[PDB]
Amino acid sequence: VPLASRAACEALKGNGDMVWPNAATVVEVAAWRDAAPATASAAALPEHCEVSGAIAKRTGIDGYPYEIKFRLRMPAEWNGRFFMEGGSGTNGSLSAATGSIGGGQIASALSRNFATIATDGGHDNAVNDNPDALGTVAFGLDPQARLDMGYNSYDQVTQAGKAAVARFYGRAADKSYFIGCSEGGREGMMLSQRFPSHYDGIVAGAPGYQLPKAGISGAWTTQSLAPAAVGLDAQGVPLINKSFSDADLHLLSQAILGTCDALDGLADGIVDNYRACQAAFDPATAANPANGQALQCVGAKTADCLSPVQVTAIKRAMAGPVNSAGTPLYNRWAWDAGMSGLSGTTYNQGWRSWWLGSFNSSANNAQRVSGFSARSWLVDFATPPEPMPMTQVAARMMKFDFDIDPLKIWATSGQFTQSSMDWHGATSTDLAAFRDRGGKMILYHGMSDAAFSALDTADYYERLGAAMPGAAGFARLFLVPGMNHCSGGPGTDRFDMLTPLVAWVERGEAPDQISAWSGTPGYFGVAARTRPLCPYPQIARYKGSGDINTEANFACAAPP
Ligand SMILES: [Ca+2]
Repeated sequence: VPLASRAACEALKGNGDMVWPNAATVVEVAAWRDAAPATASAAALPEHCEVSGAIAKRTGIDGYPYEIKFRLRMPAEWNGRFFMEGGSGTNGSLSAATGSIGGGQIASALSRNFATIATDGGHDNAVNDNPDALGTVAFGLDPQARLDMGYNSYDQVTQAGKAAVARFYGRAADKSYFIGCSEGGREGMMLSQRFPSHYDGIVAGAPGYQLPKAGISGAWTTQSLAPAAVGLDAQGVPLINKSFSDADLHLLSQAILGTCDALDGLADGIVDNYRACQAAFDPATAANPANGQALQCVGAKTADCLSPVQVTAIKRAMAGPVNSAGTPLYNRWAWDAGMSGLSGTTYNQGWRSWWLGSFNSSANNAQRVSGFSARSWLVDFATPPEPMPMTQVAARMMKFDFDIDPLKIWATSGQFTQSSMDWHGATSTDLAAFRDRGGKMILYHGMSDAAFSALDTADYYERLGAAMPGAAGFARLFLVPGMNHCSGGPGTDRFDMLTPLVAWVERGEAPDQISAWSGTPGYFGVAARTRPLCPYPQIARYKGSGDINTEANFACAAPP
């Protein structure tokens, strides 16, 4: 049976000789795939072996079925590297598994002759959909499905993929790479902390390393925004979406650019000096730079000012949750131009969908008010889980208690033997074993992400530098001004993180910069804008002359 062959693939399927690290591995599919042509939306895919199946098929304490699904793609002609893509939301879907590299790239890892694997995280959105437990978050009712969503799925699938690669090619992967954003960023940080030898290079974008506190931020932003809300929904809950119109947010963005844009030495619609900007900008006293007057309404509301009740609300929301002792429960958020943005008539919805939701609606549709995020908190991250009908959820965020409810992400209860911060949190700065075997980590984060605070990622990185002096030799953070959650918004949101990760791990060449470019250069009225991403705490500084949309006219440097 020759290696890297149609027969080697088929043989992975019986009483055949394949030895899985987990004896409860079942292969459903082992198929040979012809090389696929490039399309408008994807690079050409090489000829490869597709293996799909499931690990640890079992019944939950909720009577639902559970398994850890995986999909593995092993090219006939292999570059010797193994690649795993991270998830998003609460997972539950099995992707095509060509190896997404994020940063809006056309190319998959499979398109570069990597072996590629993905998992659903140990539940299935089609089968683990419980109308009495808020839908696709229903996995949280099973304790093991929690541990699988947190850490165990990624572990079992990594071991199984590497075993499948070793058998199919008759040698082990020279190096292994993981790339994820959001929940996938949490997974990459979890891997560096709990499974240091699983991956040699990790890219962790907009990482939910404190994901169980998102619901607490969410409750807070909701309660903070309820006073500026106009009108009610069917259940009598204020319409958080009506707190700010798209034009209102655009004004907020224009006022932030007014005080902050030029602090990097260049008026360009981009706040490169995020730190000077947080020191300098207060919506209660800043100028609307169009009419020279206070951003905050002196009299009645107009198009060209925001009301006191609105300034109060957004300020309280961005400061972040505290309990009655005044202990911070998450973190504060960065003022940035990416809270809105204009391309043609189109208003950036990227920022507002998280806390406010769509202005144009009879109902609340915010992620953190009534959407997936608030539901996930109640069923997945609170112990014990609080299932309820979907229409009670927004009310529950309004009547959330910052002294009782936050304790529940630290709590254990009956069969829930680990807290959500135990199994989902990835807060450890003990990365010595990762560092010392030659592991490299690239973190990136959009400054205008409303899912997770770029400044919370930065504080993790400060705490990593303090615990492990010299940390920049193995881990670097690239903050992206303007960028929303993983993509979108008025910034250079597009980049190839994979090439510089491979260079760091294999050649020891640290990224002093990473080229990025805007997916919507409409926001700056140009056809193209390219800029260096800079390693924290460095920022992009214009050299003094040249086209402002060209990366060669920018250096990475310390802030003034
Ligand atoms: Ca600027």
